[PDB]
Amino acid sequence: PQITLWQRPLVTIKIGGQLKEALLDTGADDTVLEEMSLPGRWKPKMAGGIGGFIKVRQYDQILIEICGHKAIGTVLVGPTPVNIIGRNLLTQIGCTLNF
Amino acid sequence: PQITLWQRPLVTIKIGGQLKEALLDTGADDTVLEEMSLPGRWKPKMAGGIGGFIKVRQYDQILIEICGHKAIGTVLVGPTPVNIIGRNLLTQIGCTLNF
Ligand SMILES: Cc1cccc(C)c1OCC(=O)N[C@@H](Cc1ccccc1)[C@@H](O)C[C@H](Cc1ccccc1)NC(=O)[C@H](C(C)C)N1CCCNC1=O
Repeated sequence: PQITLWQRPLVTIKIGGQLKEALLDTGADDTVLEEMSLPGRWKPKMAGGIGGFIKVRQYDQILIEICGHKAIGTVLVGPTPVNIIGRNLLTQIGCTLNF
Repeated sequence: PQITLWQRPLVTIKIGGQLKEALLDTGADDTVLEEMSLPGRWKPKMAGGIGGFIKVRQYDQILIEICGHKAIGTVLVGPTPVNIIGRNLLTQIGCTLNF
């Protein structure tokens, strides 16, 4: 689908058997999800946004189903205000900017 | 142009007679630019991303040329680590997401 940007580009993702709403975010290198129940081993990391840094849990090779399309990659989990889908997953679903 | 997301989507902007590189950011509501020389009256305002909030100077109706396309709108200037073009300008150059 083509998405215009008059609204926040919020899509429906399915991750860890759960349904969530996330923002397709071209300005993000990585995917960062709010505190949620995820299975597996992890490694502690920091993510540097606009106001500073947040301590997140890094999970590798996690499956997300973004708006009907499937991707497998790195997901960070931490105290972020919005669920962010970054470029590490957006490339896998073939997402492009167009103007 | 079509822009894929394997790299940061950086475009050349021209603002206030000057050339800068800015990130095309679907995950940003507003346009925020690194400390730079702009003419005009401003209003103090507060942008909050991941990790907290930054104090910015708000200018209304700044002309920006993004990758050859002209746009006029609100530009925030503050201690952002990256120049960010947000949806308030992205909508004006007919920028869409596609997958
Ligand atoms: C939401 C908003 C409203 C008004 C104005 C602005 C600029 C707004 O956006 C601010 C903002 O931080 N938006 C983020 C997503 C957002 C929306 C709403 C709330 C919080 C965040 C994201 O798109 C841009 C921002 C850019 C950046 C900052 C520092 C270093 C490098 C890049 N990118 C990042 O933080 C990403 C994260 C998300 C994985 N990131 C951080 C690790 C290094 N690389 C990287 O890519």
